[PDB]
Amino acid sequence: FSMFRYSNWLDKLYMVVGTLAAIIHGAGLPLMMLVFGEMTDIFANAGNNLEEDMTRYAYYYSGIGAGVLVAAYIQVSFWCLAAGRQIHKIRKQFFHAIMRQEIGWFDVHDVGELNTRLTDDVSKINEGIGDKIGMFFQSMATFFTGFIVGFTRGWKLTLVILAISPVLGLSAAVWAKILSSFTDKELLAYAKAGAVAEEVLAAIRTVIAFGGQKKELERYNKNLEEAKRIGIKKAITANISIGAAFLLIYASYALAFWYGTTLVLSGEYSIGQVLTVFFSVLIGAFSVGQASPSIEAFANARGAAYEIFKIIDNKPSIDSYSKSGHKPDNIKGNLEFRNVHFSYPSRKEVKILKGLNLKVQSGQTVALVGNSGCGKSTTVQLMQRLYDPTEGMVSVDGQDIRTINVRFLREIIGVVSQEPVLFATTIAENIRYGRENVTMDEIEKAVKEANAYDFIMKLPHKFDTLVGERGAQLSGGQKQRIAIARALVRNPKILLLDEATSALDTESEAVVQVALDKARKGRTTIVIAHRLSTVRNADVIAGFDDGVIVEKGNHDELMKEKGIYFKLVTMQTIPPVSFWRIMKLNLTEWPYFVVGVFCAIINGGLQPAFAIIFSKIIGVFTRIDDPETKRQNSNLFSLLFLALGIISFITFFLQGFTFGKAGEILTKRLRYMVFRSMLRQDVSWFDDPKNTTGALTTRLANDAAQVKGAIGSRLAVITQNIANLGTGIIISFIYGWQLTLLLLAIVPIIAIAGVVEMKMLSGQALKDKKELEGSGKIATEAIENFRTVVSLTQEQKFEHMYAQSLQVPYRNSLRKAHIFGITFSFTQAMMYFSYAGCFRFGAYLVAHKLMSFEDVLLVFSAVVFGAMAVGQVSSFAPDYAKAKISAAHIIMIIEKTPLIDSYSTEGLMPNTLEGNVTFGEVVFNYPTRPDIPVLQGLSLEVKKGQTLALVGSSGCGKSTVVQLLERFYDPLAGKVLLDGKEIKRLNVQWLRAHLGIVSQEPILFDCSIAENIAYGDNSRVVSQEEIVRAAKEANIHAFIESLPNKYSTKVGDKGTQLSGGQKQRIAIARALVRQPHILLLDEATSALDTESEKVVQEALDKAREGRTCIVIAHRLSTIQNADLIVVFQNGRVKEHGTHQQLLAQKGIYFSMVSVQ
Ligand SMILES: COc1ccc(CCN(C)CCC[C@](C#N)(c2ccc(OC)c(OC)c2)C(C)C)cc1OC
Ligand SMILES: Nc1ncnc2c1ncn2[C@@H]1O[C@H](COP(=O)(O)OP(=O)(O)OP(=O)(O)O)[C@@H](O)[C@H]1O
Ligand SMILES: Nc1ncnc2c1ncn2[C@@H]1O[C@H](COP(=O)(O)OP(=O)(O)OP(=O)(O)O)[C@@H](O)[C@H]1O
Ligand SMILES: [Mg+2]
Ligand SMILES: [Mg+2]
Repeated sequence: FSMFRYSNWLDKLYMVVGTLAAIIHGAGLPLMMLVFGEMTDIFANAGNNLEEDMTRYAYYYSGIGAGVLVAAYIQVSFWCLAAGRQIHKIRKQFFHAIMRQEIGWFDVHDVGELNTRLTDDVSKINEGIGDKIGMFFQSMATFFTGFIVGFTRGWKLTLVILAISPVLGLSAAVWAKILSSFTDKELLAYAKAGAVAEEVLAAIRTVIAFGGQKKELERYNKNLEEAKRIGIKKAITANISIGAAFLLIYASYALAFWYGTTLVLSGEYSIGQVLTVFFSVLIGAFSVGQASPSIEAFANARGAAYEIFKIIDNKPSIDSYSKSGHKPDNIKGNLEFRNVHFSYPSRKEVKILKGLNLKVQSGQTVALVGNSGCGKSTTVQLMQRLYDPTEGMVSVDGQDIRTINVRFLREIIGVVSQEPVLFATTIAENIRYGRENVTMDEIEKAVKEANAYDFIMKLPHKFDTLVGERGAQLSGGQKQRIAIARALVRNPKILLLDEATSALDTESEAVVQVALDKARKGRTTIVIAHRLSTVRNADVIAGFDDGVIVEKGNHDELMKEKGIYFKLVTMQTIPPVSFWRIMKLNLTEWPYFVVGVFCAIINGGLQPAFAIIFSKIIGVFTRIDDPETKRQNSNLFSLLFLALGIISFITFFLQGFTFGKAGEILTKRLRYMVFRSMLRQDVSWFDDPKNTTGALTTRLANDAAQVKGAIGSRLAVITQNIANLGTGIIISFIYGWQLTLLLLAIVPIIAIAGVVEMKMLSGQALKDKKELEGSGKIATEAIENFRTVVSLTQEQKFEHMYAQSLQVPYRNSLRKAHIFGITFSFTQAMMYFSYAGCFRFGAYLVAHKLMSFEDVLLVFSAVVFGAMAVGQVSSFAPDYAKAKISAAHIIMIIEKTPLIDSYSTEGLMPNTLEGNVTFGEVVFNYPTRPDIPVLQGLSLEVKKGQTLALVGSSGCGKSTVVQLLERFYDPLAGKVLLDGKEIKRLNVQWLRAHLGIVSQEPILFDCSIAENIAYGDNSRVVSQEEIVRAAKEANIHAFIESLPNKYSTKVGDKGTQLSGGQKQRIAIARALVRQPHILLLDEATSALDTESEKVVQEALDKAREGRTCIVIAHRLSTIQNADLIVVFQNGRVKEHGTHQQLLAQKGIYFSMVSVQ
């Protein structure tokens, strides 16, 4: 698919113009470098009126700069405009094709997947075809023209440098590869801690219940230590990579200078040729290096566009836009289904359509009946030509549906949905979606007919009341009535309705049926319902039989047939922070920083040195003296580069280690704190949806690289850049003030250029995303509702709406492209103009003997290359912004304290528990929904060694009394006391330990069963004999013994490797491990291996002595086996007493007992 662009041949011309502009820019840059070589050559010749020659050279520079400006502007602007046009056209085509797809197609592919496809794949195509291609062409042109210039102006020096450059390229690529490998290794290493934390957090309730936080913390600490080791290895790898790159480039500089000095000293081509060839070839090498991102982006776009086109290329089986069918004018009611054989393509194996015979005459209110899953609604669905008949015949008025206008057919048949979908627009908007030619008079008549006026009239702008998100504005009965009105507005020839009002309420069903069946003489009707009333009104009713109709007759005929109809009838009855505070790594890295900065400063001083040293290697030739001594002097500088490069390397190496450790240590310590901080938190905190277990895990994981960068990387980059630029500026001022001042006041233009470019890129991205979302609202609202859309045959109208929503931001995109192109062209031409002005001024000074030409080169190179290196390093280190906000979030979380400090040693800790509990007036309001109280201040009490049972209502806090008993919260109002001990005053540790809570679905860590059982008895060692005794008590010791490896078996995740009953028994045994004085069990019986469940319940009862057990269950006999029972009614204790007294009374307990 090398040619994946297919739109607007004129756009092809625009793209070719952009390509030519890219070639021009690429050729231009080394052309500027060659002109620099010539200027240097003339400057050196002047070592003996020069100003004129300098002015001529400056004129050449200005011409090339203007050419560069125009060429870069053309490149970026033309490519971006072409991309905008291409993306607009392809997005329109893609949405239209999606609308064209078949119902089966949309069913097969996930709707969310396709919506995300539209949202993201097109944008990725744009990004990979927008401008990066222009950059690729420009880089290729720069490489080729650099080589051409090097060859033209030199043969030997060019050859040596071209033979050297691949070494540097290979070294850089190899270092990148090893860095990526180390990245993968570090990810895999930390995955262990990640899994540990995920398991712990997923079991936060049980984790806090068993007080095993310490063990999990220790394991996480060990994993974190391993991950820190690997991360430090990665950091040293990356830093040594950068150092090796610096060493290679400086070695290239040194060898180039040595060879060039050898040549020029030999009377060969002058120094200017050396400078031009060296710089041009080096720039070519770096550009061919920079080429890669464009290729990567284009490959990603290749893949995405391949998928998109494959979606587009698929010609559908049914083409709603195709008008190759016959469109009769007068439609006479006559429906024929003959041996309709077919199935759901989703699972073609089944055959729901097992052939069907049915003939309906005109003006018949036919109806279908049958058991759920008999395909009664599938017949109607096929009636709309939503699917195709695998083997059979379907026709209306004696003509095959396939041989008729698909769009016309679908618009000549009206349908009603059991759960109608309504377009998220005004009531008038919804009616228009139903049909635009309503004239608003028949619309009002239909609105009146459907009996939907109260909801419409009450709402603001009665006839134009909008529908909120997902139809929350109107009522379900209102929604059904609106749907019926919309269907009727089309005045179809065949109505197909299912569950008119059989979803939630029947009150509006009477009016709905009255209005629907009222006007059906000229509109044949198919009705699917689930109530006897709707069945009775049927005129001709057909019963379904395995996708076949056996019973066919009226109500009386069906009743006399004694079919399934009669069977049913009888059965029918972002806080901020301070950089000073954030530097917590002081406690750790204080011995580290002093090293790194010292190294970093040296590196900051390394680059400016290269300037002055380089300057001297030029100055040595500019001097008229030029004796043989220079041959020695050149060496004195040449080898320096080599040594200099080593220095450049060496510091980084050291800098890698120290800082690599400094950050790495933090990654450990911070984690070891934050996770702990998370554990020392109340259950309510986790209850917040924001603190989602997965989200908390990710934050615990995806923050090391953020905080490390914010603390260390930011400081290192700031010190390095500051040292480098300050050294350069100060040295320049020492050796020059005029050119120094001009350059210092000119560089900020470049700084503004770069900053504005980045800011414009970010802002344009955000704005484009915003407008794209504005259009995607319409797109998704017209994709998630695809079935009802095709039923409405309004696809074209939604296509026009999306076309408008895209035309709105298309112009904005084009204008943004133009603006970005102009800004980029200015940024690129600024450097050329600055070189022109700086060298013109340098001549204007040296001619007046104000500054040595060597001094001019010194100042220029120092300042400009310092700016370049500073920008590069700044763009190298991790971003401060995201790192800063991540540090803020983690600081907020770690510093945040709980309302109940489980680690607080103070608290009433009586030696022994009395087994007395009294919960009175305890009002429970969950922090998730504090406006929805769950406990109504119920009243209850249990004595020592007393077994109580609950009769709470569904989702009324029946089990919450254990939850509150678990101390996972605090009583909002009222009181709960244990053995006359203040629950608030009771130490959280002691209370949590002394209670044997049993959860409704007790989770277990995926480790050895021995550890899982042992972990319950925290704060002490539980001998294997105690574990065996507990397992026998829970009736699990025998099962474990039969299991190979006994208690050492690696229990599968969530206990999957073991039977659910086995897992519950293991959890009960663990609970019994702590020999709890007061215990709680919640829905532990269910059915649960009814024999095994009964055995477990019997064992628990046998071990109920010497402990008070609070039991919540759905088994009648277990509740009766309790010592006492407490009823619940909206959080109110209706009654409390024994089984006999409770049953005798008229209380809900008797009815519940009679239920089973
Ligand atoms: C990266 O793109 C460019 C590269 C070079 C140039 C101009 C001429 N260069 C020979 C000097 C600048 C590049 C420079 C060197 N040498 C350099 C850049 C990046 C580096 O990190 C990989 C580096 O150290 C290895 C050195 C100097 C900053 C010290 C302009 C550029 O902008 C287009
Ligand atoms: N996308 C689907 N792919 C496969 N089977 C499906 C799909 N949607 C529904 N089904 C099932 O296929 C059968 C089609 O039944 P259909 O609804 O058309 O008729 P019905 O007699 O009114 O039954 P029901 O209303 O209980 O589904 C049902 O068993 C339904 O659950
Ligand atoms: N952390 C929480 N935040 C908000 N609501 C909660 C929370 N935990 C439970 N609930 C709600 O409290 C009720 C659960 O209480 P409880 O389990 O004691 O009653 P239940 O009758 O045994 O429950 P179920 O009918 O679910 O088996 C449900 O409404 C549940 O939505
Ligand atoms: Mg159905
Ligand atoms: Mg419950």
